Amino acid sequence: GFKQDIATIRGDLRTYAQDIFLAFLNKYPDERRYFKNYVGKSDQELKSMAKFGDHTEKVFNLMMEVADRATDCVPLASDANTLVQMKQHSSLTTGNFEKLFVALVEYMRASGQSFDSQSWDRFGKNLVSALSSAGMK
Amino acid sequence: GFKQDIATIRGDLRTYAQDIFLAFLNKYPDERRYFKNYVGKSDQELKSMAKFGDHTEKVFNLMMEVADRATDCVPLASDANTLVQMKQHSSLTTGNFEKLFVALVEYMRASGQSFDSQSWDRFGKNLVSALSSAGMK
Ligand code: HEM
Ligand code: HEM
Ligand SMILES: Oc1c(Br)cc(Br)cc1Br
Ligand SMILES: Oc1c(Br)cc(Br)cc1Br
Repeated sequence: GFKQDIATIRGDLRTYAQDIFLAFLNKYPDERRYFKNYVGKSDQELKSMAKFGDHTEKVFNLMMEVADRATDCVPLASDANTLVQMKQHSSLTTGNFEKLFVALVEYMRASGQSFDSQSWDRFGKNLVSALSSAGMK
Repeated sequence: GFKQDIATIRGDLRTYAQDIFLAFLNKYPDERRYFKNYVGKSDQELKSMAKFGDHTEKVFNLMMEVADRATDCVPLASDANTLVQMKQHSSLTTGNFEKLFVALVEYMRASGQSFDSQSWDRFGKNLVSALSSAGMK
């Protein structure tokens, strides 16, 4: 289930973080505009840039913390607030987060590995509601 | 489902509230010691008391609001805090609530009406967790 999925992802965090992030950018290419230093760079070029592996792992580490602190896929409002008031997220809307979770779920469903993808979808919906409540447009 | 069950209970609140609260007191007769003048009385006696129906309606009125404000059967922390801080609940521990929800779930399973009894069980467990988080012993 969802708790096992957190363990699966954490076990190989750098690989899953990179693969899911690239799945997100591939499905929604116009989203790459928010990551100016990744424009025009192939996947292998990205993975040789220190900040790409660092960014992505840290993003997914925080996502996994928020996921682990949730109850029945309902995140803490305090965690939603952290995400909204990060300077790096200042120009985002809940739609950018909905896109990430659509890509993450699609990726889970397409993988060899046995994810509770319904629960990630629900977590994503609950997180979007909470981001909105914490002031994200 | 859970959401509709809230509407079902609200639609015949004083009847369901008395029936469920009676199921609780009959399953756990020692729980009458937190209340005044309940011992030594049959169900019909209790239901003709001045205060029994009124008190018990007020309990279920609030229980249904807590359930309605929940997401995925997870109550709000502010609702848990209210229940912990109420002067009328100063003698209570989370075990008292656990027992109430066990009886409530067992009433729903036995009833002729189509309740989502698994969701009420989850809600009760999540409420006990939230009461603990809010500092109830
Ligand atoms: C739950 C979802 C997300 C979590 C947990 C999250 C977490 C983070 C974290 C922890 C950082 C800082 C990393 C660092 O400084 O090394 C960050 C940076 C950033 N995030 Fe988010 N993020 C989320 C969703 C998004 C989405 C949906 C977008 C855009 C579509 C976005 C765009 C950015 C950008 C542009 C940066 C700056 C790049 C960097 O220096 O790391 N993030 N994210
Ligand atoms: C979600 C569960 C519960 C809710 C929403 C709740 C709500 C309330 C409310 C609104 C009152 C005020 C009633 C009034 O003054 O008319 C109350 C009183 C009280 N409650 Fe709770 N309650 C809950 C669980 C419990 C449990 C598990 C116990 C004990 C086993 C308990 C014991 C009392 C007592 C002793 C009073 C005052 C005496 C009385 O009303 O007869 N309640 N409850
Ligand atoms: O910050 C994130 C982004 Br941007 C995309 C995906 Br997919 C996951 C996270 Br966390
Ligand atoms: O009002 C309640 C009483 Br009195 C006991 C249990 Br257990 C649960 C509720 Br709600």
